[PDB]
Amino acid sequence: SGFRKMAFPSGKVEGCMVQVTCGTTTLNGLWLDDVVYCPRHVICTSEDMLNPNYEDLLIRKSNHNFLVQAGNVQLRVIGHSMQNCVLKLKVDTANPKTPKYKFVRIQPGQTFSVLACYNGSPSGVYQCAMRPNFTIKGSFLNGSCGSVGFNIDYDCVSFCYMHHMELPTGVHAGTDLEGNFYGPFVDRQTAQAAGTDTTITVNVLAWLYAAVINGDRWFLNRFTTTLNDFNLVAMKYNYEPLTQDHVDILGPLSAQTGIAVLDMCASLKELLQNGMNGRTILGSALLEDEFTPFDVVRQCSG
Amino acid sequence: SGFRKMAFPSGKVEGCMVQVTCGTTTLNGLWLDDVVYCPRHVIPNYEDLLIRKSNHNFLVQAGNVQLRVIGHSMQNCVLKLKVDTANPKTPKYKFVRIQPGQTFSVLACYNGSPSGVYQCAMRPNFTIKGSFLNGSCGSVGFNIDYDCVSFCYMHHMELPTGVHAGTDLEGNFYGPFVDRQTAQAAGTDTTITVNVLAWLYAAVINGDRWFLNRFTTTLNDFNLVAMKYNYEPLTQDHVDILGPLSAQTGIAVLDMCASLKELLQNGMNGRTILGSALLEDEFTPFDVVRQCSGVTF
Ligand SMILES: CO[C@@]1(C(=O)Nc2cncc3cc(F)ccc23)CCOc2ccc(Cl)cc21
Ligand SMILES: [Cl-]
Repeated sequence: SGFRKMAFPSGKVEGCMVQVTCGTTTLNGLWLDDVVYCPRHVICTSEDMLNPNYEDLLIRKSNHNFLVQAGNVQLRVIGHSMQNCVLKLKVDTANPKTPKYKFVRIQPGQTFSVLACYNGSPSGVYQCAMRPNFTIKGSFLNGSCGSVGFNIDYDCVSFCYMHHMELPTGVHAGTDLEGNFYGPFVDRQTAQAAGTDTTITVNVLAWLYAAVINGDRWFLNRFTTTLNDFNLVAMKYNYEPLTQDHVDILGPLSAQTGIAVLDMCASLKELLQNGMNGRTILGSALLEDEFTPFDVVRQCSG
Repeated sequence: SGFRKMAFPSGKVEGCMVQVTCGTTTLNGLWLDDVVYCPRHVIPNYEDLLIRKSNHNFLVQAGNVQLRVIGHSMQNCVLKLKVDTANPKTPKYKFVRIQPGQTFSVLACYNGSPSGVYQCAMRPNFTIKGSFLNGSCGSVGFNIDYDCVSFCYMHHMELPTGVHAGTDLEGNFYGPFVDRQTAQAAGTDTTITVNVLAWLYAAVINGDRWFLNRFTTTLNDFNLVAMKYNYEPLTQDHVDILGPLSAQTGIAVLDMCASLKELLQNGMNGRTILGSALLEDEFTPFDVVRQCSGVTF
């Protein structure tokens, strides 16, 4: 029993964190085999950030301009190349602690763990979700750039995020491990704004099924809804549209509890209308949206 | 910016998790040097049950490798299995007993394999509001200080309300619990006041000030109010511990106490603090300073 926001064990990722220094800039790198991946803005100055020409800044650098530190050991850089917004530094030593891994690009609504690091040293781990506006509500201070997001399935680490910037509202923007940003963001100090955020409807529904699995049913009602009527009401509260894919994904949880997706949708419509009336759902007074249907099955069923 | 419930990196603890099997029971063990620590209920009269057992009755698995037991002894509610091999991944460590209100990270394991990590606080009623399923027994709680892992908790049982009970690594229970199937209940819980105040300072540091007011209070008047709302009494020690956060934000501890009194008496009025509609009490003053500054391990 119990329901917590759980992060994946960070050990396999800790053994990959290194410190990358270029001139006066120090940030984090991900050392996998003989390559160190880090944000390409490590080559920029604060002035360069307004309108950086990364190709022109990189052509003026040599291998020995990049200092890479793994623990108390200096790695030797033997090559460098750019792939979108990530810099790939070829090193002379393969990481002996390289886990089984893959680079995956996630969609909004998907969750992942973040290992927050400063000076190549991990300081903490927390669980996140890619918001519908492509930002993450993380906890990052200066020097956390290059910190990574991941999931672990079986013995395989799936890297899905690398931290690059903090937006004016306090939210965070970054790229996949191929250097493609999530969202309409650029690694430029431009007037960039997150976009109006919405609630991940499929995740709130999954969390409502997790409350029913843990023995809480006070929010259920005798009503149903069509998918269209549910979406007309959901949009009025800034909830993401629920698609037929979302209804399909909730099938296993519907079969386990005996509550049809559209009947759980009717309960969500009523919660939006009435509020909780001093009650909580799984220790929360807000409707939780950072647990996917897959996370609920993993934490509850085994 | 940002404020999340952050756990310590679990790597140093992952390299110590093993599976312990005795008869039909399978649970988790902590392998440090040549000893494996696990709940004694893996085997009531535990010295009479233990005296029957031989070393080969305990099956210990570290990954896909079997460790052979060469000795066994009991320390309170913890069984210590002497193994033939010292763990080469043993970190720098110490066993520490924590007080209610203090927080720690939990590496939840099943069959000697870690599945997740989360942060939690020792409640005033000595229970933990964790997330544990069957097979999680022997999972451990810890803090990391520099390069040193301080083990403070080992999971033993779930109570009928869904909360959890366990021991320190010397086998002494936190709370009035016993490792036996009997009618045991979690006592009436209270809110950790010093932690709520620390979380209010973390909100001010992150730019949330709507709850601040021009008023201050006395420690006595605040405690008369706090006792009415099932909040733990705030001591002079608590006020002292909140000194650095008070100096950083410019808000005196009894000034922040007056803001907490208004939130208890009037609610949030449709508003939130750090994305929450409830007053959060599972962040200590030290966690707030560590997260809003940047300490690494
Ligand atoms: C070079 O890093 C920038 C940045 O957003 N850094 C940060 C990243 N994470 C957390 C942060 C927390 C802070 F308190 C301060 C800065 C943070 C600084 C501002 O301009 C830019 C413009 C674009 C890009 Cl892709 C990066 C940056
Ligand atoms: Cl995805």
